[PDB]
Amino acid sequence: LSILMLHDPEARYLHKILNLLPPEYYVEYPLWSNVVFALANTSANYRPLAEWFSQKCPEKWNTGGKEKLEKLWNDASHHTEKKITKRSIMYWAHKHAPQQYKEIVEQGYFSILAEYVYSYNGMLEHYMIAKVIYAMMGNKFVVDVDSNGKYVWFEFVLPGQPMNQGEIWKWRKEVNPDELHIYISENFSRVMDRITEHIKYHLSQPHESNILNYYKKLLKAFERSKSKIFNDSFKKGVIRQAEFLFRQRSFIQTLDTNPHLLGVGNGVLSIETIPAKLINHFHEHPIHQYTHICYVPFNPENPWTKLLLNALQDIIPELDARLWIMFYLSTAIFRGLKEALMLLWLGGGCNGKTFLMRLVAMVLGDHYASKLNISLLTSCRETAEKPNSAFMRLKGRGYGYFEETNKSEVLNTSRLKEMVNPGDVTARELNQKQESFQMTATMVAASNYNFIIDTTDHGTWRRLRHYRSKVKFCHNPDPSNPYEKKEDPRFIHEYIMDPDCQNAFFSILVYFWEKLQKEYNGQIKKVFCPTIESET
Amino acid sequence: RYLHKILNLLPPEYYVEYPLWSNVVFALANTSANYRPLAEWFSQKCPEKWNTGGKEKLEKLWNDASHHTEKKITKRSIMYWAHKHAPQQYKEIVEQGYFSILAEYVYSYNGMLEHYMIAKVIYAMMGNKFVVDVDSNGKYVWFEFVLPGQPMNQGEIWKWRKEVNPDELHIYISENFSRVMDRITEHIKYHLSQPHESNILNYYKKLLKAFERSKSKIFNDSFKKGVIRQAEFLFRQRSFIQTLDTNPHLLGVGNGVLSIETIPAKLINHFHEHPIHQYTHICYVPFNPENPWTKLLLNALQDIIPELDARLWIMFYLSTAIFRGLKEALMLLWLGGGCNGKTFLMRLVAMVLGDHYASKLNISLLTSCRETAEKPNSAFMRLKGRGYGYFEETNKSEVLNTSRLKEMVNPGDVTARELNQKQESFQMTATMVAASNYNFIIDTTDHGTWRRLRHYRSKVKFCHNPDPSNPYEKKEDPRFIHEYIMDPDCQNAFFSILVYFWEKLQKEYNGQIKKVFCPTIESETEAYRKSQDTLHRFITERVVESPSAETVYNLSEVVTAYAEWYNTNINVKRHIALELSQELENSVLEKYLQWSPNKTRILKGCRILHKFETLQPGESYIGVSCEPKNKWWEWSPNP
Amino acid sequence: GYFEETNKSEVLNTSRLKEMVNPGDQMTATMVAASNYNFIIDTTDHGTWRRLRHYRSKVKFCHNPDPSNPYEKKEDPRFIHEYIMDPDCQNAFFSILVYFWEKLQKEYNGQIKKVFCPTIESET
Amino acid sequence: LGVGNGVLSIETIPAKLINHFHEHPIHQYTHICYVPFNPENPWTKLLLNALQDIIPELDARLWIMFYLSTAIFRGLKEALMLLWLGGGCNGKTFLMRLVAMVLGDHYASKLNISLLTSCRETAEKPNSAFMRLKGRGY
DNA sequence: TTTTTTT
Ligand SMILES: Nc1ncnc2c1ncn2[C@@H]1O[C@H](COP(=O)(O)OP(=O)(O)NP(=O)(O)O)[C@@H](O)[C@H]1O
Ligand SMILES: Nc1ncnc2c1ncn2[C@@H]1O[C@H](COP(=O)(O)OP(=O)(O)NP(=O)(O)O)[C@@H](O)[C@H]1O
Ligand SMILES: Nc1ncnc2c1ncn2[C@@H]1O[C@H](COP(=O)(O)OP(=O)(O)NP(=O)(O)O)[C@@H](O)[C@H]1O
Repeated sequence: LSILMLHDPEARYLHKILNLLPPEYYVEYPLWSNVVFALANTSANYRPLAEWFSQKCPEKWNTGGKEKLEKLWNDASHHTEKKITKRSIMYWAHKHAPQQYKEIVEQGYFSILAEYVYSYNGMLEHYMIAKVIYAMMGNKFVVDVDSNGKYVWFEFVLPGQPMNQGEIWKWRKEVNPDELHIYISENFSRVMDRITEHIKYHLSQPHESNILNYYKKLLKAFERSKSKIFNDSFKKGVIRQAEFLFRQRSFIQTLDTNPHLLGVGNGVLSIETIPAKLINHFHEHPIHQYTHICYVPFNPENPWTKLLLNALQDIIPELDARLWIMFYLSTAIFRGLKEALMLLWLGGGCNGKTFLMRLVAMVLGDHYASKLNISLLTSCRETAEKPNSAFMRLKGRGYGYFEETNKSEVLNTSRLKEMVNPGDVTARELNQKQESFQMTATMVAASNYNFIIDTTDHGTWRRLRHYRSKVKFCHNPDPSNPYEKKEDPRFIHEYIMDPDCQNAFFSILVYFWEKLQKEYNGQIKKVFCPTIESET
Repeated sequence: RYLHKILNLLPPEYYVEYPLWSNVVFALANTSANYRPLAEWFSQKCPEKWNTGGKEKLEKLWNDASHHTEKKITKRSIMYWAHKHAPQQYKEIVEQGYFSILAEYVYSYNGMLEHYMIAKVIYAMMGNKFVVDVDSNGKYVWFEFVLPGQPMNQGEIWKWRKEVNPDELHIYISENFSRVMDRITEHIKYHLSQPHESNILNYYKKLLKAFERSKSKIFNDSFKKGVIRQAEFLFRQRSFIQTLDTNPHLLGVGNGVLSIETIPAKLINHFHEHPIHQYTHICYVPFNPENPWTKLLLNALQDIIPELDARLWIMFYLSTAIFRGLKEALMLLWLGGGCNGKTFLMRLVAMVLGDHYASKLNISLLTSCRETAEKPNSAFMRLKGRGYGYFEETNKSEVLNTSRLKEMVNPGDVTARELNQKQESFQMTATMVAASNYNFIIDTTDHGTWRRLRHYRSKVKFCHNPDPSNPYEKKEDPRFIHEYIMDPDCQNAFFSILVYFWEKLQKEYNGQIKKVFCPTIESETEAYRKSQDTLHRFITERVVESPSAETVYNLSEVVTAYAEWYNTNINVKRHIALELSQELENSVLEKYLQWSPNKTRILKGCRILHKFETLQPGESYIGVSCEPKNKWWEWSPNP
Repeated sequence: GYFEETNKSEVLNTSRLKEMVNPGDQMTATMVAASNYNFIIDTTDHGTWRRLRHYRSKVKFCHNPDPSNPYEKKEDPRFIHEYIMDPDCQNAFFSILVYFWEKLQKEYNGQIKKVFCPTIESET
Repeated sequence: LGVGNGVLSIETIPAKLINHFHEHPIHQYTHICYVPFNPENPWTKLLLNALQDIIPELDARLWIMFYLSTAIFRGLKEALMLLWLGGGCNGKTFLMRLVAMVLGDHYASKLNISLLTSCRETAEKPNSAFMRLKGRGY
């Protein structure tokens, strides 16, 4: 719901005061409505009644009594003879607990800035306004140091924002805090103006003995320092000093490490419990990478879902083989340690390869899936200090597919054991240090003739699976042959590029993952398919 | 004088106990490199037993302490002891100590403050928590000692962490330092409140105006950058990065520093002066067999290795992976058909040791590829400061070279570079374990090579579905690799097991794995060395004692026959005619090998088969043709 | 400079023997190469063979059985393990090296070809 | 030619030693100082006797000395190459090294026989040693 | 640190 909106820190400021109010307003009608009326007089933008619902009980005084208070708020928002100021709310907060009121208000943004202004005679520096900016904007930005030793910014993206598609409810990477710079020359300028008005009020007080000359000196110095907010070097120094306040020590190493959370085009998909849920609100899970596909729950009545299921029935005629292949491809959405399995798909001519495997790759995106070259499997390995950037193309992804065969390639079994087992793999990123990571990828290879397995040990044959396509796609020359069917080029030209088709296929994959988690205990060896076993 | 006050807050008990007295004496010797504050501390603690006499004996004891204990105790230990014994008194004195320095600078420079002044004050009040040193690239690097209440990464407690920038020190300047700066302002106001006299308040007014002008520089970014740049010369310790992780008896762990200097191993979870930077994520708990994870792991260890003596040997061998010092030149080959839990053990040891202390080494470094040592070669930098290396790759029955097996096994010195690094030299300190699926073929018969090689055969299979009544085949577990090796509690239990076995090795024997008696291992190694002698097999197979035979066999004929025999029976490979001649010369052939009138080695009679069968019937051929009772972890200390 | 690592009976090029022994362009290193099997010298040049000296050791250090042959003795491994890393042993050996340098400078005029040793000449 | 005591000018006979201010741009040099030829110098007499010993016949000695004297000139010269052959301990490897040493690193260089014997390649490969005789006369 | 060029 975002009861304390990150774009408005005055909501948090007022929620602290509403917590500070006595608990006599809790579970009662009359004075609760009086404070609601006063708060709507001060600011009628659905914020303070939401803070009332958050801090205190929303409707414990009367269940279903929300609409009466909404109508009272509407009557307050319309022209109202009485107009209660916020000073009544400060008076009630001071009446309930003076020391707690004082302790609450020292941590506010305005009090920090005013304390700096009064204690340093209107001279404002980088750390002071960096501290105020962190106080009022600290939940939306974060800083961390990467492997190269540079401070990197991250911003949480909210629905109303000039946002790149699919970035909502996630942390996006920033080389510079673009939003913070504008905020300093805009939102911060507004609060600076409030401090100017406060100084003018204290100037309007009587002269007393000598305080009025000090007040005019303070006003002159603060008016001199107020222009520094729009200066480029000052803003750069403020942002440089703010990197030590916005710093979170273990943010980058935690950034994409939960394999049960998947960034999607409308939020974060959580597959921790069945059924999978869509987090499209504020949360504390660090999520940076995503896929462009939006998650809609699986519904077979969707025309795209129906078309895709009919296509799946077309590609694999055997029911058990179709169920096994769907269960295997559903595990591509998981980026954790999975079972040591590998599927080899063999097809003669125009078959379902490059439509199905490419569909899985396009619904998972570049961060979660990749296309790999067959030189990683067939050619002999390179000396490990050479920076193999193709081997780094499966670091944090749960899906990989090979697609090229020259003429009955012979695959290196050492690379097969290295890239399939649930262990650690060491490799060097280009122009970077040699490092070890974890194998979390579901791997599929499509061939045209065959693969030669030189060895006959139990190690390479307990992790190898084989399937041969029984359907030939020849539209023009489609005979009575049952395994022969007429093709549509749209499946390779338009349907694989269509976002609705991709959304439907992603829903199918999530449904099959949940089916595997429900019927079995997520273990794919228990999937009893005689066709795949006999072909192997 | 400040340190004299710190010594004055020390209790009289520090002269009651002799070792604590000597520790403080050595600490003061590291402070002053003389005996003047040492003599002041002698007079403060005890002016009355030895009195003036024995002062030369006190200098002798100072010289003896300065050449002892190998660990530099310095100011920070005394400051910590003063905090522990007199915390409130410790809070004061220092509170005014830097306040006075700052006051001296303010009064002697008329309130105009610069980078070096506040850098000196900041060093006076944070010198025990930060350090600066120059690395190999010529850059000044900061290190911060991590305290328990801190925004701290996991496992970093009670250690030195590397900081690109002293972020904490920057905040300290705009926060803690600003507070002491205020105290100065309150002091100036007191002087101004004091009567003007002649123009003293005029001075206070001028000094005040200048100080309030310069007080706002503490929050300026360029000023703080200049202060931090000036503090790099004050926080600098000249031998820090070189000494950073060099004690092999100290190991960084997730709850502090584990010390295996003295049995039993101790967890330092308080202040210390040991330089420790690297660590493992595993927290150390003392060994307890009643723990369910520990009991499960010990059951797996008993089930994997059925004989007790070999189980004790491999456990004593793998316990030495926690030591990063000089160990015996050893290499263990574990051979099995991929159906045993040998592979479960190596990944477990690597995971409880971490990436700083263990690494995975490909078999390419032993089989074919040569060491460059002129390119970057980041792969050979993966055993620089680690105590464990395991080979977990076998393509198809790899043949390992003798040169690499003599290069990286013996405790010598090796030289390599890395990215942005020069050709630096380091020491081999890693316990090495190689997994074999098919076979390892030792092409030599060298006495020095075979003294460092150990072999043990896997005897237990594991299968998923069928699980027959075979005594040597049991059922596998889906979790043992997928869940039980990711679990932190299982890793903690296994690390406790490793520390217990290291302590057992140090107790029953003098840390030498040669003195450990395992007759099974000796019998297997002798059998493997007999099976790896291809020359003996060739002589037994193709050379038969032909009585009254006039067949003339010069070494060249034997060399050619053996070369065909080796290439045909063993892997095809090139041979040295001369070296082969010497090899066949040193064998039973000597009995039937004699010089010729032309001085040429010849084999009298002894017709060679030259083919299958075709052997001489006459004169036959030439080639001669416990139990664990209750707990297995502990055993006979003196079998 | 020293060569120690012998895999299997290394043959050695006469070119590099000519290049890296001669005082060409600057070589200032005393060079020792050790082997366990053989060095294959493929030449018969007089200029190459005069810069080569050969010595064959006559002592084998036996640990376990220790027979009573005068040319084999009982050894301790500490000489490789502990005694080479001790700073006091290193100081003593450096003192020995300096003493023998002074002895060479005194008894001869710093020329090692003037040192008379029939064993080395006979073995070479 | 830059020399250790100034500039040697061989534009006219006799060669002159510029040891004062001049407008000739000269950066590289050799460490050898130039003294005029004097056969009564003991080192010069020793070297002339060594040259008489190494090459016995007079005409070949004069020819080889004339050919080696053109190493101090850094311009276009005749297309010639001398092949000096011998059995054993000869005067070779001392005379050629002497010419290289008196000319220095800028004005002379040592080339390996791999430049001549074999392994001419496609010029994608750099061959790593052909600019070792960029601007030197020997 | 790569390109290279190791070959
Ligand atoms: N279920 C389907 N129904 C109808 N047409 C299909 C179906 N699946 C694929 N096609 C078409 O079949 C054609 C073959 O393309 P493609 O799938 O790339 O062949 P391929 O076997 O994967 N690769 P290749 O064998 O080298 O040509 C494409 O034009 C697709 O549009
Ligand atoms: N002590 C044990 N008792 C029973 N099963 C075990 C034990 N240790 C390991 N296993 C099982 O045996 C297998 C060992 O893991 P694995 O990664 O296959 O190494 P591996 O035996 O060498 N197989 P491979 O790498 O192909 O040679 C897993 O399935 C474990 O569940
Ligand atoms: N003029 C000379 N008078 C006497 N000795 C000389 C003279 N010139 C050279 N030598 C010596 O003769 C030896 C020949 O060595 P060197 O100058 O290398 O000729 P070389 O042909 O290269 N010998 P080699 O390397 O076997 O082919 C050296 O010891 C020289 O010092």
